[PDB]
Amino acid sequence: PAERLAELDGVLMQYLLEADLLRELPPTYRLVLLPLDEPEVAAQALAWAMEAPNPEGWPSVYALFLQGRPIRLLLLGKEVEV
Amino acid sequence: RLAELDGVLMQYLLEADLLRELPPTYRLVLLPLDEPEVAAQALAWAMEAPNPEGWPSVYALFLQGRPIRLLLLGKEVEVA
Repeated sequence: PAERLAELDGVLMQYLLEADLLRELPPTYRLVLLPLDEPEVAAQALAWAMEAPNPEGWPSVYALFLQGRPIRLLLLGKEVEV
Repeated sequence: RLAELDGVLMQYLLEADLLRELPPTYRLVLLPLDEPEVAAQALAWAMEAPNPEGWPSVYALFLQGRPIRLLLLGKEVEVA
């Protein structure tokens, strides 16, 4: 059940660490984990990013996931509510 | 489906004054967070060729067939 992001966040740090990715991440940021192939989970994650924006100071970092692993990271420039 | 969803985004950008915040030149990545079959192909397409820069990406996060949020790219990072 959506709670899973805890696990996926784990898989994310293994990459950030044992894959030298931390370098491109901001000192302070808010991580939005979006499992592109797990709708029930990805939708929950965006909900919390919405009913809790928090832009600069703690800019957003999107981690796009596929089959339980990170595939790409989007480093926030700006966000736009549609 | 992206073609159709692309149309839905256009109404929004236009008939809802969003064009304002999009850059003059860019490549739109349309991501239906609730349609795995479609979101995955959209990502594959974006994983294709561009060159370290060129045309900035704009991600259109979709839900129930309509855009819910736009991410204006600063930088991208590939993991693999």
